Amino acid sequence: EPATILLIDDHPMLRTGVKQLISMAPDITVVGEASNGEQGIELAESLDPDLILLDLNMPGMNGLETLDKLREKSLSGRIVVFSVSNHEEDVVTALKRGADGYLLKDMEPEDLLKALHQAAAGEMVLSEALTPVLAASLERDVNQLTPRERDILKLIAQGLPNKMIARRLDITESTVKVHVKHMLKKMKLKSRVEAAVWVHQERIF
Repeated sequence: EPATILLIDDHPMLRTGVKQLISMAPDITVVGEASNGEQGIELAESLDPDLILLDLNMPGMNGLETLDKLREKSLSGRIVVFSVSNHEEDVVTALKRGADGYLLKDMEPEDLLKALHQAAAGEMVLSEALTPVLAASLERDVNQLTPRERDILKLIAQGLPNKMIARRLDITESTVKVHVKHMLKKMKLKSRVEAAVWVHQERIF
């Protein structure tokens, strides 16, 4: 079963290249497409895909607001935003706001494929460079987690993809997804990257 991807954009040339690359990676696949944030946000919660690709440059000049609304939803997957902004601080703001990654729209095809496959199906840990930054941005009642939720949190913090977590814990990805949503909600962590940083600072494990 290939990893699931939801595309939220209003940039045809971008969608084309992304869908072209995805069609050449047997283990990752597009499960939905939305041309505006309102549509995509509702689709994200219902499909609960492994990866949600969000265009921060759609009509409205409100990419961050759309990231916020998306992030308010109960999701177990990763969120990677696309933007034409080269402002270094924008990568930091996206991460602080709930994105697990940030990509420019001008990447070489092979570099974009590697990024897409990693985001949807590979291990993903935040760079040492941005780590101190999200750390500072970061109440959490860890004892409210069930054993399984703690095991889920520990592996999520390792940057492991759902298939790898499902296997290590001998549970289906469906179950992994259910636990990830519950755990993030209880710990008040906005994202999987936020969970890896929290666990790291606290050394809860």
